[PDB]
Amino acid sequence: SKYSQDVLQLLYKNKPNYISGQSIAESLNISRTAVKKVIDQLKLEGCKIDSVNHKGHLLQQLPDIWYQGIIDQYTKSSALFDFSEVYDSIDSTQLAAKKSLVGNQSSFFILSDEQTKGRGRFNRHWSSSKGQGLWMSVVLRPNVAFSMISKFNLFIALGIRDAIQHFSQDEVKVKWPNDIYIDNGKVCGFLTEMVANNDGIEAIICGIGINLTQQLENFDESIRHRATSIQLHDKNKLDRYQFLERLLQEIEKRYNQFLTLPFSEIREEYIAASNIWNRTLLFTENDKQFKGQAIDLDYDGYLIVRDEAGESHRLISADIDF
Amino acid sequence: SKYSQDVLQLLYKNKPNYISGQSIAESLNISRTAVKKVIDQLKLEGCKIDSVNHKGHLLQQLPDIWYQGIIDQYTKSSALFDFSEVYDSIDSTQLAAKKSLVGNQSSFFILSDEQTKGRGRFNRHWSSSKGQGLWMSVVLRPNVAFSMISKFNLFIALGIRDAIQHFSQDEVKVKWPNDIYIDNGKVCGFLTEMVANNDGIEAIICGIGINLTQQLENFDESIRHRATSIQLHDKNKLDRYQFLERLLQEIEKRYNQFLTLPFSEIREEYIAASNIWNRTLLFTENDKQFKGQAIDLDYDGYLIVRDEAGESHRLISADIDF
Ligand SMILES: Nc1ncnc2c1ncn2[C@@H]1O[C@H](COP(=O)(O)OC(=O)CCCC[C@@H]2SC[C@@H]3NC(=O)N[C@@H]32)[C@@H](O)[C@H]1O
Ligand SMILES: Nc1ncnc2c1ncn2[C@@H]1O[C@H](COP(=O)(O)OC(=O)CCCC[C@@H]2SC[C@@H]3NC(=O)N[C@@H]32)[C@@H](O)[C@H]1O
Repeated sequence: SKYSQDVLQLLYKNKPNYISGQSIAESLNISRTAVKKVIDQLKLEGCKIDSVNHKGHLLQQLPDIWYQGIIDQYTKSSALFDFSEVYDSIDSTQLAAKKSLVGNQSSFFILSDEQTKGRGRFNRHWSSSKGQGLWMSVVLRPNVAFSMISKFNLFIALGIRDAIQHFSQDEVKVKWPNDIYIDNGKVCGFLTEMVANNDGIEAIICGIGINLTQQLENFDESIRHRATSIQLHDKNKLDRYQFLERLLQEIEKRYNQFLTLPFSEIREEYIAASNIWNRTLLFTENDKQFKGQAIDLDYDGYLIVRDEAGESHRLISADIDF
Repeated sequence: SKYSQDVLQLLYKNKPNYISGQSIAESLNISRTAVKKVIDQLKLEGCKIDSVNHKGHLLQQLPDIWYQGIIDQYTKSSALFDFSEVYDSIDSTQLAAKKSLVGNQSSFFILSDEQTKGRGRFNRHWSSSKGQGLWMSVVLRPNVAFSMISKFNLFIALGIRDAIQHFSQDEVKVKWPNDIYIDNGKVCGFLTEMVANNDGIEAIICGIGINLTQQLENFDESIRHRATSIQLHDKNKLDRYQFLERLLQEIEKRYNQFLTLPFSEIREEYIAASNIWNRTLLFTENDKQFKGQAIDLDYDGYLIVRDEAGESHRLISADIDF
């Protein structure tokens, strides 16, 4: 219905209290039976709504679906984001964000339940199943030189890792520059992009894909031995709204640090959060492949690497395989 | 008409020969009187078309209007550009290009007769009068690191300056990093932007605005003492199609050099093409202003400056006033 999101937003706003169907009807200026039909439909999609005679309706639990009405409350109370766009299915939130940022200076995020053309680094396929992960692009407006893109990427990683760690009983680690792991399984990839010129960044677009509720059978093919979801490491049901709220909080925290601190302030905590040390790594550089060991992360965020031939490299980015 | 661009493209294709109305009618599968009406309308907009009984029509001259039908011939025979978009009026070709490049790897350009929201560096107003200049954005796909943006900007300047110089009896000079001058008048501003991440450039967007046919009375306000058009320096009528063709050629030439040569190969020719030397310059850095002298352009394209206090600076970009 036209009014399903409005009814949902009133339910959400009123937690922990019940609201009457009559009160929702007066807010939206619709009949009481139209309100009943909307609530019957929301319950059908998987909202747990407790309805008690003479008292009204309490939203108790939301399904694994993004609702614009609820996300609207997340943005209303945000000091970072002006708005959000929520979709059931789209080609890519990253493409959507790149189009939406043009001609304005808004900060915003895009969420979609599904992507049909999700891409990672190097334009690799990113699997984005309906109702099973968080597929998001975040647009921000830092007043910084374009070379700061690498620094951003280091701060945001810790914010993502912290959010995931809150829901996982297992050790969550960063794999520089762009992956989050739990044990031997990738739970998240994120991709930082920019629109920039010589005078500065016009926008940062951070694409973030986090596996939330896949069982291993849901991972399909042979990323399976290499992939994991938060639910596989959580004894409790993972609630996507609880998670999103925690994630938005850590992103804002880490984004304020990016704006105000040198990377050297964060560098030790980043080292201790990393799973790249004391192991042989496979680097790919265009058509070249070589093995090496990561020996340090310098004060400017460059990986210091000693290859199998004994030669040192100082790398702003790489693609690393375990 | 639906067919005006098609008729125009056939006329253009057939130069220097006349084509009959009957032959245009058979190509487009329309009546002979529909062809006559299209030609009558094109003549009304300012096309000079010579019509002779029994023989047909020759396009002799186009007006100061961009026609998609003609621009289509420029792209068909291009080794650089896959397509173009031509508009009579748009907010900005730069905004249009930023939207159009998303989700593809095409190389292309956008032209508009007018812009209602033309912007330069720092989001300054760029005046874009209907029928008086070339207002263009070019999208290219160099396979390079994001830090190469500054180098691109140095090569393209010489290509623009060369094209303008061909139509001007006066000395055309580059004002680093982003302006082209004839004497004391700015004839052109260009703006290089990119979409990039740590793995490379996804697109370069070069916004190029060249004043073609303004009289001084057309410049309005008090940019007048500081602004000029190519026509004010040309004894001949300036033909925008001739100019565009020359400009596209020099851009491709200079873009191939960017891909294959170090800036040190071009550096002396850039110095000799510049009007910034042996004069006091005003620099603006955020809220700071200072005077200085440009003393050299280094091998990486950095301006070397000695300020009024005697201190040296090495600058990748600046905003300079005379
Ligand atoms: N759902 C998944 N979970 C764990 N691994 C996956 C996966 N789908 C694909 N993979 C594997 O991990 C690699 C991903 O490549 P990279 O390391 O280049 O690239 C990345 O790690 C980052 C992906 C960013 C995805 C988000 S989803 C929201 C936004 N919209 C987009 O379209 N993109 C962003 C693949 O080559 C696969 O082996
Ligand atoms: N038509 C004009 N001719 C000469 N000067 C002008 C002018 N309009 C404005 N100006 C002056 O020059 C300055 C322009 O600022 P900058 O130096 O920051 O910035 C530039 O020099 C570059 C402009 C790029 C314009 C093109 S037109 C096609 C494409 N689409 C766009 O929207 N933009 C690009 C202004 O502050 C004015 O003083």
